[PDB]
Amino acid sequence: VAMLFYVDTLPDTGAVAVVDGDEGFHAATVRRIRPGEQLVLGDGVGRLARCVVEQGGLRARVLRRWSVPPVRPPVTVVQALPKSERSELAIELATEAGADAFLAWQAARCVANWDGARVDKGLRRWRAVVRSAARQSRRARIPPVDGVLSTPMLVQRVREEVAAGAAVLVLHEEATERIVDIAAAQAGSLMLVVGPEGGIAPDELAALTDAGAVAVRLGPTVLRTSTAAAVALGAVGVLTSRWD
Amino acid sequence: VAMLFYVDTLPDTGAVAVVDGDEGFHAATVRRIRPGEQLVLGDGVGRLARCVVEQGGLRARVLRRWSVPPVRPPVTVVQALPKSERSELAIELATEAGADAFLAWQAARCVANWDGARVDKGLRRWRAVVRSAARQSRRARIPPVDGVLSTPMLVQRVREEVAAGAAVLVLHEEATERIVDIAAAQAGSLMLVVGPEGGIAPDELAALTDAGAVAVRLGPTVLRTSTAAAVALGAVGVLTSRWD
Repeated sequence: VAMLFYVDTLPDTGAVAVVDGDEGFHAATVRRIRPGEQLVLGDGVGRLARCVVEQGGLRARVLRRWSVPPVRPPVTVVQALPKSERSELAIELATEAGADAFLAWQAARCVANWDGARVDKGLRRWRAVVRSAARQSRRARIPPVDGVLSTPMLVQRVREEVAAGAAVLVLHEEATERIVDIAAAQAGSLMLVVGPEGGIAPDELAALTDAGAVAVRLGPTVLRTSTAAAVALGAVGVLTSRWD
Repeated sequence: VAMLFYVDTLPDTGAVAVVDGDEGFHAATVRRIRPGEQLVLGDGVGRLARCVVEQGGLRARVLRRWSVPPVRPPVTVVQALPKSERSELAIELATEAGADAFLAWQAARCVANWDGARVDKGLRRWRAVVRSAARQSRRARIPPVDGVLSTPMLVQRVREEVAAGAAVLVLHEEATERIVDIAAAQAGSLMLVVGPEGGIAPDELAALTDAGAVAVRLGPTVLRTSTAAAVALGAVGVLTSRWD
C-alpha cells in the first residue's frame, strides 16, 4: 500500500515534486523506497495526487490528481487537554477514528495555567501530532486544532452550534441519557465534549446543558480520556450517515 | 471517585483486607490516601466490595459486597499481536472500550517466531497490561488473554463460534460489506478480527470468510492496529444490546 506525504501545494498532473528534507529522509533512509514505486501526495486540505518515484531528496512525478469533499455530518472533538503525553494520545486516536476538528478546552479540574506564547506552542505541538496521525491514516483533510477555550467561551460556542443545527454531546459517566437514543441522523453537524481525568464539574455540566448540549453515556464502559472520543466516534459513525 | 484494587479473593462483609505490597504502595505513597476514605475492591472475576480504609500496608474493611453478571453479547477481540509497545496499546484501548476477551493471533504478515516459553511470557505480559487497563476502567471482570493462535486454529475457532450462533467480523479495509448492515442484534456472541499492520493476506481472508466470518469495513476511516478494536467496539455497542 502506497504511503501518503503532505506537501504545502500539490503540483499539476505533468509536474514533479520534491519531498521536504526531514519528510524525504523518512522515505529514502527510514523506509528505503526504490524509484519506480508509486506514492500518494496530499496538500492536507482535501487534495490528493498519485505519484511515481523518479529518483536525501525524493523526486516524484504526478500521474493523476483529485480532491476529496468534506465528510458530513462533521464531528468536532472538544477535549480538556493539559500539557501531557496522554493529551497527545487522545488527539492521535480520535484522528485515526475520523475526528473532523479539535477544540482544546480548559475545564475546572484542569487549570494548568499557560501564557499566550505557551498556548501557541501547545497548539502547534498538537497540530504536529494530528498531522502525523492523519498521514498514517492516509487522510485527505488534516483535522484543525484550535484553543484553548474557557468554559464561558465553550458554552457560547455550544449555543452558536446548537442554533446552527448541530448536536452537542457531553460524554458524561452519570448521564441519564444514552448515545443510542439521540436525534443523531437528523443533525447536520456534531460536537463530542470530553472532560478531564477528574471529570466535568456540576456547574460546568449545567452551563453546557443549558446552552443546548446533552449529557450522554457510552454504555457501562468507564469513560477514559484517551479512548472516549474514539469509542464515541465509532458509535456516531453508525448512528449517523458518516459510515452509511 | 473511589479507586478499584484487585484481590485474589474478596473477604466477607465483616472482614478487613490488606492490599499487596506493590499495589498497596500505589495507594499510600503514589496516590497518598487518608484513612477513613472509602475504596472499591475486586476479585477481577465479577465480584466487587465497597471498603472503608482503616489504616506500606493498606487495611480496608468491607462495608458491602456484590457481583456483576457478564455482559451479553460478549465481544472477543482477535488481534495479530507481535512483541511491541503498539500491541500493548491495542490491548489497553480495547479493554477501556469494553472488550470481553482477547485472542492473540499470528497472521501471515506477522511471523515473529517464539518458543513455548516466550509465548507464555508474552501472554503473561499482555495479562498484566489488561489487568492495569481494567483496574483504571473500574472493571468487575478482567478480560482473559489467550493465544497464540495460528490461522488454521483461528479458522477452526471461527467455524465453532459461527455454529454456536456468534457473529464473526473481520475488520478489512477493502471489504464490500459495512458494519452498519450486519445481523448484529440477533447474535448471542461477537468476535472482532483485527489483522496486522501489513493487513490480512487474501488466502487468510478467504479461509476466515469460508469458515463463517464476514469482512466488514469501519467507514472511510483507515483501520489502524491501535484503534481498530476500540472504534469497532463503539459501533458494536450501538448495533447490539451491549449499550441498549
